[PDB]
Formats: sequence, structure tokens, C-alpha cells
Amino acid sequence: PEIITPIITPFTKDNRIDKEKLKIHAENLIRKGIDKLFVNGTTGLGPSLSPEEKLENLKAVYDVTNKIIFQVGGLNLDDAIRLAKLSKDFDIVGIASYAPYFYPRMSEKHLVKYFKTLCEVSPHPVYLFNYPTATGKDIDAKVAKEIGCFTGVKDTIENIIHTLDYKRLNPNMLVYSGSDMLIATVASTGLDGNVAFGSNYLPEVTVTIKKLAMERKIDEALKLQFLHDEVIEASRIFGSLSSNYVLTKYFQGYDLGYPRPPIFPLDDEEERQLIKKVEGIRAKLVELKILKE
Amino acid sequence: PEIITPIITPFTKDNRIDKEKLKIHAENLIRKGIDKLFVNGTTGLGPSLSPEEKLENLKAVYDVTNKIIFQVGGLNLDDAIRLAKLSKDFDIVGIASYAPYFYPRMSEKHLVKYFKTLCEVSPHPVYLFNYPTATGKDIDAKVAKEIGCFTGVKDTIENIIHTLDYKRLNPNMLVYSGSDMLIATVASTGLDGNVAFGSNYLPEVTVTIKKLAMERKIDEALKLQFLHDEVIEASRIFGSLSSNYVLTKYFQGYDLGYPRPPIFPLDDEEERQLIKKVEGIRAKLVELKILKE
Amino acid sequence: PEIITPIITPFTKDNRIDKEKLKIHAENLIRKGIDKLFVNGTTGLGPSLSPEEKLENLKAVYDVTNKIIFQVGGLNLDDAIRLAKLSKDFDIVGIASYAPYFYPRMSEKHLVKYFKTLCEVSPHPVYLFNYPTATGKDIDAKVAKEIGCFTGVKDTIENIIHTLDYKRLNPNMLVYSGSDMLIATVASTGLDGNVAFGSNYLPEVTVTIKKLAMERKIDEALKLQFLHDEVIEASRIFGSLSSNYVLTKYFQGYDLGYPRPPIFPLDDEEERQLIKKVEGIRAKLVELKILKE
Amino acid sequence: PEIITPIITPFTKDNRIDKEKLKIHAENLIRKGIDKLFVNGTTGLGPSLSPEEKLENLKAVYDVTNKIIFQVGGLNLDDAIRLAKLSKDFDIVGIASYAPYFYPRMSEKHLVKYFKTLCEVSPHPVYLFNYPTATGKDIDAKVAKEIGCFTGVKDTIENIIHTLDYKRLNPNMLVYSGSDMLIATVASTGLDGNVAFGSNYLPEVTVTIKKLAMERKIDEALKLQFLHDEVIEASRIFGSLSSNYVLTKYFQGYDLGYPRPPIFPLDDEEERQLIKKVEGIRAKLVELKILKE
Repeated sequence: PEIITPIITPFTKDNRIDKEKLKIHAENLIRKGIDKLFVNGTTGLGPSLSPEEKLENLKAVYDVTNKIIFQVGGLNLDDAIRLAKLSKDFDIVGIASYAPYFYPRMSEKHLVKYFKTLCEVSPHPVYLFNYPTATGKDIDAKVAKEIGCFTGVKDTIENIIHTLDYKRLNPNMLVYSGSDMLIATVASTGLDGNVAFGSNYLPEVTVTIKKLAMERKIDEALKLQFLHDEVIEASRIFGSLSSNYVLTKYFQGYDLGYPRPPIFPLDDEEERQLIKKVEGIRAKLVELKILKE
Repeated sequence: PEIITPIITPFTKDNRIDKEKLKIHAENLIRKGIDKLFVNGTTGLGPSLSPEEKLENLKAVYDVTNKIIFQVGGLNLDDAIRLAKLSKDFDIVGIASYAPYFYPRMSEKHLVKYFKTLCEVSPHPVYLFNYPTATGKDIDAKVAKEIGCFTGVKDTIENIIHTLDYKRLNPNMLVYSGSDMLIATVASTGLDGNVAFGSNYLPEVTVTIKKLAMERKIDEALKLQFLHDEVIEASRIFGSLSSNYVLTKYFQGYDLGYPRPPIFPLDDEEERQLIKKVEGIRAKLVELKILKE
Repeated sequence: PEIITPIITPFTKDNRIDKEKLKIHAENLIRKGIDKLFVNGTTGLGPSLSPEEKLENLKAVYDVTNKIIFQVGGLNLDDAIRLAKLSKDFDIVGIASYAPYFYPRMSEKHLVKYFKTLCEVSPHPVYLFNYPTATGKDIDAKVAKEIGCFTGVKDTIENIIHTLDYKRLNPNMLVYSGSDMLIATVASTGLDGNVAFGSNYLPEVTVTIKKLAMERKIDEALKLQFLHDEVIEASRIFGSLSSNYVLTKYFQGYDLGYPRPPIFPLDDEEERQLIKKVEGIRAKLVELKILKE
Repeated sequence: PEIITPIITPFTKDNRIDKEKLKIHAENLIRKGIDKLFVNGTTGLGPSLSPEEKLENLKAVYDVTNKIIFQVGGLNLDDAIRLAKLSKDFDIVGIASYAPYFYPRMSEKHLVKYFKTLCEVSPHPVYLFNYPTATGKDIDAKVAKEIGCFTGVKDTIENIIHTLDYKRLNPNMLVYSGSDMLIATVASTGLDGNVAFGSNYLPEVTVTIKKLAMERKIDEALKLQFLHDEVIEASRIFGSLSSNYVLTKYFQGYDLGYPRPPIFPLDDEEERQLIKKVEGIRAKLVELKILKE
């Protein structure tokens, strides 16, 4: 199984993408063993980026690595189509889209039509990003089968039965979980890995959990998994999408600038208090030699 | 109380705003007794619109009426701020924003700061659009009080207890419902009216329900409310946001063009089945002398 | 419209029904204008009573008043049937049942069969008690129509659209709300009243809200309604089912003994603090002359 | 890890416990490799049983095996206390209770006191049965830690993160899942097993899945898990609790009598359609040599 980082988009003080900070972040991720980078995902504030900014992010990351899944979705199908076609000139793993968000009570026929349109135009394999809490819709294993063109799915949901059903109904589909708390479990139960937002700031931890689980050291994997779980809880105190910036600077030693408001940056006191919550976890990760200080 | 139309955005075949069809629609709604027009709402596919397109919608409706609430929100606060400021040169009722959508687990502090920022820059009264199913967040009466700068709220939620609580904690706030099935109830329980998506296609019905309720003819207001409920139920079969285009053409006699995919238009057969579902209702309404012909 | 009290079941220190305290409570309720008493409902800890205790409660209340709706439901259909038949010798308003609780994923056919069986044996009109949160199932207006034998329904749900749909599909059915916060709204919108748990301790308030609303004094009704809303919030601090005992003693001047554990009685400090929360509301109700001290 | 059967309660035509059919069933389950029997659970219609009937179920299964967890909970704490104490004279694995059901908005303090009371009186280890959908309350890992006296937990919930959290906060607690679709996953991620309702009718399947998973043959455990998933899906068509009677007769060859209404038995046609839905699965299982014949 794989660990895929939904990579953070660093912004400047003037609310532009800070490409050089992004390249440094992507470079470190790959060096630490991340298999692939999911660009323009939730953690990257994809929904807050213009089409032109989504392309900007692809080009920056591609200067570091071609192991990219390129998220192109949005509420303007013409823009999503254009981004899909633009990717033909890149040697990337695939494109991806979440379901059309905001609008509830969308018909299944229209949801299927949206994804089938993206498949019809894609020059690359297509990954379903299923995130029912964020988008308001579930593209479950039956619907994914009906759509019929997905190479893989990322299932972000509080229900691993739902995730397993993709393998059950689509046995040749790649199936990933979006739950950082399930890295050990996903690996142990025959699924294909995790798209882990916490791998932005603790890539060492996420790959080691998975490796321990694949070495049949489940107890050791769960011990490390439970420590990762505690860092995730701390990031939720002040909002995980904002806190991800602070935690990456803290654990990896370079800064990712700013989020894009309304994803507001933590102030200096929130940062202080967040670091207080994870300081001891860092110390234990250093002792275990997962972190080189 | 008032009926406010979240006005549909007509699109061209090549996915541009059809300003001419939009003026025709706005003129009819005002002519038929609609009090104000809510622009770039859900029914107008506001989240599908770029900032420039949101302002293009304002300019077109502004050629018809000053009775406009201008929705400006989105996931780029700089863009929403820019639209709020640009509205100074329009003599309109107010601006409005739904909560930041898509992202779950946003802190209350960040949500409050988002709305307060818009208030600080607004040259007009500010209206909260609360729509928890669509945005994933609830800005309830307590948080609205905390934010402290709203002139009104539109509460799109089936729980009218929630809606009444805005009046109980903010007695000077205008309080509207977004649930078309509650026009008679809202008007009769002391609230300030409905932003009614079905007033796009049956403004005569929505206005007459409000009138009967104001006269305390509640039994007669319910009979018409219950017929209106049946048209909403029919609109959902193929998807409400797409079906509203078809229903406005059927009942009001003019074309509103296309929606913006992934809000796909109904096909000719879907149109036929929908008309068949409501043509009896139209007869019942002609008989009742609410609709001509 | 009517105010119906789901009457509290007082228990002794030895976990038996205190019949004499119940008779005093029922007597006061009727004297203060409550139209009818719903016996063995949620507020009466019906689900915690044996069949024999449910009958006990009927006989005690019937010594005071025949205006009784007798709740008989449970997970042993044979017992529910026996209680239904036993009521033939009483001149009561009707029997009632909530849907079979605990078990999820019950088929609609089995739910319909359960209620139709109770109708087949009832010597009195039958009321549907719909409480989806408590039972896990919704017996909505379509299902109630399918069942076809309900004289009335009590809808306890956070959604007045749902409640109105019973009138829309069953125009000759009595339709009540179980939301104490909606007394004014229910009366104003053409529904038949409220089964109000707060009428146990403030029957004066509940009947006056309804009366003001029917006198077309909606503002005055809402003012009193919002004060009742504040008492309900206070009862939730420590658990409303337990707090109902303390609040009835406080406002009505007689005690109702104890609840049945696990509905634990508040201790003396919780009681102190609860009274602190409503002390000022009592003072304002005295000033308004709704309460005679 | 272990497979534990929440054993079905067979009823007679006249609605009494059929002790003879219950012993036959318990004997077969032990014979086929089931580790322990959970008595008066959901699958056994425990909430439909009186206290005397819960004890009658214990005595009957106790004639067969000592490997019993005895569920004793209910809405009369005196009755649950009495059953806990009566269990002293049985050499069994432990007692158990689901949370107080039906009543919403029970305070955490009252829920904690309920479980602590049972612990104080118990002559055996105490197991928490957590089933939020059925009871309306969640007793999560933190509250279980607060209660502090549980030897194990059965977590009936699709979110395995929730289940894992019991191990993370209570490392010495036995942690079981109640989701049959997760037997392979649970066994492979370091948890202590499943209380599997489908082990009533396919104990051979449930035991073999656990075995394959323990051998780290996860792919082969998933294939059998996915066939087991199909039988559960078929059981839901007409209602799982009723259908389990029919499925145990089909697969294990002996009659388990009737359920207790409103858990109504399937009718002869419903039985035929269910068998038709699973007879292919039976062939696939015979072919795989998991079932004889």
C-alpha cells in the first residue's frame, strides 16, 4: 500500500501561491518516502483556487516530481474539462475530481454524467475523490461501478465498510482511505493505502505506520498510529486546515506561508498553544528515532 | 411579510449569462408583486459564478429594480470584499453571504471573522444566508448575535424552531425562511417572510399565500400552500435547480435558457414528464383564478 | 387548538407509582385548562413501565378525569393488545402507541402491521405517536395514510414541514406537535395543538400562549413563547426528564416524588442551580400575572 | 481473536421462549467453533424480553456452555441489578448492558451512574455493549474510561476509528466489533474479534474468515467476507431480525421457531424469495468446502 500526501498550497502575504515554498515542501515529501502527491485537494484548499491557480499548482509540483494526481473538479464543468485536457502534456499519475459540491438533492443521473464527462476528455487515468461531508453527496461503490471509468477512489468517510465495498464491487480498482487514523488498519486489511493529510507534517510517521503493518508488526504499528492520532486531535483544536501550516513548520523546519482566508492563519498565541499540545509527541518520536530531531 | 425571489441565472448555450432573459424574468417578478430579488443565491447558481459573473448578475437585475439583495460570498475573501465594496455605487437593499462552504470543522472564531470582515467593508446592510445542508455549517441565532452586524437572516432549514430563535435572540433582525413549504406558516407566526425559490415560476401562488395568511385565512392559505408543495415535489424528481428552468417557462411563458453544468438541463422527455406531473395543478390554479388562461 | 399534557409518572422511594401524587397532579392540570392528558408517554417514562404499571397509571388518572389518551405500545405486541382491549371499559379519548423502538432497519410492512393490529383490536380511536429520535423510525404522513386508521397524530420532530404533511395527506386527521417551543406557531398555522411536556410545570403559560395566538396577538404570544423556551433550555442542563420533577414542584407547589432510574433524580445542588436558572422567569410570569405567585 | 454469537431467542407459536430449540442452536454453535455466546442481545430480541425471560434465556444456554456473556440491561435499574446479582450462581464469562435506550438527551453523568451501578453489584466482569443507532446514545472510549470498570466493549458502529479508540484509551480492554462486514478487517488490525449476528446462520463462514485473517491470508479472508456481506444484504430485504430465523434453518438445518412481534416472521413467500437470493451463495460455499453437502 501507498501513502499519498494531499499537499498544502502555500500562499504569500498577498494571497498568491508561493511556488518556491511549494517546491521545497514537495521535494521533502518525496525524499521522506511519500509515493505520490494529490494536488488541489481539500488540504490544498483546491475549492478556493481558480482554474488558473489549480494549473499553477500542477506546474510547480511537476518541476519536482511527476508522481501527481491532479484534482480538477469544480462547479464550472467547462473549466474542469479544460484542466483535464491541459494535463495531456504532463506525465502524471492521473487526474481526480470530487463530486459537485454545495448543491444538495442532485440527481444520480447528473452526478454520473459529470464524472463520465471528465472521463471522456481525460488523457490520464481518473480517480474518484469521495468526500460526502464536504460535498453533500456520496458516490458509493455502486455508483462508482455505474460510472465505470475510475482507475481508483479516495474514500474520505467515517465508515470503512463503505470503503471496502469499492473493492467488493470493483475488484480491479485502487481503493484508498482519507482517514489518517486508519493507516495501520487500511494496510492490514488489504486496501491500497491512505491519502493522509497528516503526512504533510509527519511523513516519517505515516510511512512507518504502514511499513510496520506490512511487516506484520501490528502492535507496533498501532502504537505509532495512536501517536499520530493525538497529533490530528491537536490540529483540530484551532481548525486542522489552518493548523496544518503551523505543524509542518514545527515538524519539518520550513514554513508554508499562509492559508487563504476564510481559512485564516492561526495567530501567534494559537501557534504557541498548538505546539504545546504536540511538543511531547515530538520528543517521543525523537526517542523512537522516527524523527531525526 | 414579504416574498423574495432567489432569482434564476439564465445561461446561454455556450455558458454565458444571458442578461436579456434575466431582465425579462426580473421585470415579470416585480410586475407580479414580488417584494425583492435575491441575486447570486443557490437558485441562481451563485457558487457556480465567478466574482465577475456575480457582479454581472447584479448589473443586469439593477437595470430593472433597486430591490436587490446582492450575494457576494465565496472561498476567496479578497474577492467577496471586492464585491462588497463595488456595491456602494448601487442603491440596493443589502449584500449577503452564505457561510464558507465545502470545508468541514471550521472554527466558530474563523466563521465569525469571515462575516465580521464583510460587515466592516460593507456599504450596505448585510444579510446572513444560513444554509447548513449546503455549506456544512450552521450560523445559528447565537452566532449571528455574536457576529452582531446582520440586518436580516434567511434561514434555509426545515426546523422552524431554529428560525424563530433568530427573532428571540435578535429582536430587531429581519428573519426570513428559505423553505417554500412554510410560506403560510412563516407569514402567520410573526416572521418576516420567505425567500422562495418557487416564486421564480409561481410568483402568483407565493404572493397569494402570503396575502391569505396576512388576512388570517389560514385554511385557504394552506390549500394553496399544499398545491405549491406538490409543484416543489415534482421539481425534485429530475432535480430542482434544473427543473426550475422548465417550470418557469411552463408557468410564466418565457424561456430562461440553460443552467450551468453540472446542473444539467432537463432533456425533452424529462420536460414532458415534469409538465405532465404539474399540468393538473395548473388547471386547479386557473380554476382558482390565481393563474390566467 | 388544544394543549395536551404528557403527564409525569411520580414514583415512590421504593420505585412504585405514587398514585395519590399523580391524582393531585392531574387534578391541578385539568383545573388550569389542560384539555387532555397523554398517559404513559415519554415524559411519563412509559417505556420504563410494565404493562401492569401502564394500566395502574390509567386507573389513577381516570379517577380524576376521563380526558385521557392511553399509550399502550411496547415490544411485546401481546401486552399492547391486552392493554388496548382493557381500555374498552373506560370512557377515554383514545389509545396511542409509539413505533416499535430500539430495533433499526425494521421493514415498513412490519411497522404498518404493528399499528394495524392495534387498530383491529382497539375499542377507542387510535393516535399515532411519531418520535423518530426516540424510536429510530419515522411513521410519516404517507405511512400514516397507508395505515389508514389513525384518528390523530402527535409528531415530535424538529421539522414542522413534516408535521404539516399529515394535514396535507390526511385532511380529517387531528395533528399535534410535540415541540413546546412551537405552541404559538402551531396555533397560528392551522394545526390542532401541542402535546407539551412543559405544561406539566407551567400549564398556565402553555394555554395562554395558545390563547394569545388564537386571539390574533401573535407578538404577545411569541413574547410568552420565548419565556417558555428559556425554561425548557434550563430543564435540559441536567436532563429534562429528571428536571421536570423539580420544575413542577417549584412552579406548582406539590412534589411528584422521584423518577425511575436510570432517569435519576437531580440531587439537591442540581435542584438549587436549576431553580437559580428559572427564578427570574417566575418573577416575570408573576409580574405579567400569568402565575398567581 | 474470537467470534461471539449474539444468539437468537426462538419463540413458540404462543410467544414463549422455546428452551429446547435454543439448546439445540447453542450446541451447534459451540460444535462449529464459536468461542462465546452473547445472550439477550439485539439479535436475541433482548429488549423484547422481560427480566424473567432474560434469566430464562441464561439458564437454557447455561445447560450447554459456560462461555456466556449475559446481557441484563433495561429501563428499570432495580431489574437489571437483580439480574446482575442472580448471575453469581453461574460460572460465566461476564454480564453486559447496552445503554439506557429510547430517551434522548440523557446526561453523561446519568449514563455513567447507570453503568457504575451495575459494576458495583456485578459478581462478574462487565462488558459494555455500545450501539448508538439502537439506543440513541454513544458511550465512546472516553466515557468508557470515565466509567472505568469494563472488561470489554462490543462496539456496534460502522466507524472503526471509534472502535479502535477504545484500545487507544483503554489498552487492557477487550474490544470487539458488532459489524459482521468487518470480521476480516477487525481480526487483521489487532482487535479482539466480532460479536457476529450472521454467525447464527453461517458460523462456518465467520470462523473461517477469522482463521484466514489470523494466517495473514487477507485476500482469501476478504473473498469470504464479501460472500458473507451478500447474505447480510439479502437478510435486510425483508428485515434482518426476522430473516435470521429463516437463514439459520436454511443453512444449519434446524428450526428456530418464531420471532416476537413486532418482529414479525417472514411468510412462506418471503422465505422463498430470500432462499432464492442466497442459494447461489450456498453453492459457492459448498464448492469452497466451507459448508458440507
